[PDB]
Amino acid sequence: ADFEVHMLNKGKDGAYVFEPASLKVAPGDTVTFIPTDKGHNVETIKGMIPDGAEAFKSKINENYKVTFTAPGVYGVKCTPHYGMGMVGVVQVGDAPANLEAVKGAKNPKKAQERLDAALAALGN
Ligand SMILES: [Cu+2]
Repeated sequence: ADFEVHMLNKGKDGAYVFEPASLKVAPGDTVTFIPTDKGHNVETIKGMIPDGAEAFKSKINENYKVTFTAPGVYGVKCTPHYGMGMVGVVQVGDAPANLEAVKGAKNPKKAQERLDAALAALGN
């Protein structure tokens, strides 16, 4: 199944957001990160991807489709706006096994606030 996450200057959660900021998908599903506003990218956060995955990094303004295969929780960031909390969480599968590793990953304060909230939104 194919899902879409927008990269926005403004959304329901404030400035510089992925919308939705939390998304649960099945293994083998895809997510397209859409440059609805310009100036953003999407890339893997360090320490917030499960074993079996591959890190990725899109270019600014690239409409970027990722197939998520390895079960677990994934943090993603926009590099331009990481410091502003432009992050998202994709959960692949149920009962993610890498929660404690991803909760311990270090992030800018605004990013950590948003990640903690997305994780809790997901019931983690
Ligand atoms: Cu951005």
